[PDB]
Amino acid sequence: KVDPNKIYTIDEAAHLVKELATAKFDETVEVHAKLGIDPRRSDQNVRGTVSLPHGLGKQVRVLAIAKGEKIKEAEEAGADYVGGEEIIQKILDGWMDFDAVVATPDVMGAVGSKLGRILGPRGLLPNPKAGTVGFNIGEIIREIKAGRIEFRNDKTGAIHAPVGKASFPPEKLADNIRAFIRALEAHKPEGAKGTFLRSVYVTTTMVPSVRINPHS
Ligand SMILES: [Cl-]
Repeated sequence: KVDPNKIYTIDEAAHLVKELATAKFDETVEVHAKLGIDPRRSDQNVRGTVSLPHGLGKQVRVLAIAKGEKIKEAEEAGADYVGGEEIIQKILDGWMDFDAVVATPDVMGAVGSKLGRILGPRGLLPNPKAGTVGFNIGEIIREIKAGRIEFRNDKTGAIHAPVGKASFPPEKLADNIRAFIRALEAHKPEGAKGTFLRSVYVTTTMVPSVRINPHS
């Protein structure tokens, strides 16, 4: 009960995420967008933050994956669950309990290579360009906690970012996308070519993609 032909309004995807929302887990919503830009040229590489008016949810429980001291830095940041390969294994074991995952570059080769089949479809997979991956584990642990998200230029000019969860009532979820969008829009360079937002798409684990009208 999804139409490939159809282009969806921000509201229409929003209600459609809930239709398809399963109760076995609360799914993070993500907006994906093709930015008309050329990442090759450095001037349109887009970097910017926005505060989702309702955030990622209010009691955001964070899983930090890291090595070294940055593990302590991560539980002194106030992370609800910290760890290392033990933590990965406790996921493969089948433990999904967290609302968010963040990580240092250091472990990403392992987290990327192992957790990808599991975290990714649920929008729990750390990405540096979602501002969930970095050596400053402290800021990310708080910013994500503070509900602030930062987009970064993908290599092909994609962008992703968590917009919140499928349990959100849909109007509250709509406000998030337009918000992220509005702050996404703000960052177009001056010498950019045709329309800044080429394609934008809503996703969850049950809606592999919708294409939306970002101005609706
Ligand atoms: Cl179901």
